[PDB]
Amino acid sequence: NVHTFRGINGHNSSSSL
Repeated sequence: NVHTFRGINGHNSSSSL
């Protein structure tokens, strides 16, 4: 979920093509 789980590491590699 958006409110509880942030996602620092997940966005740093998935959003980087």
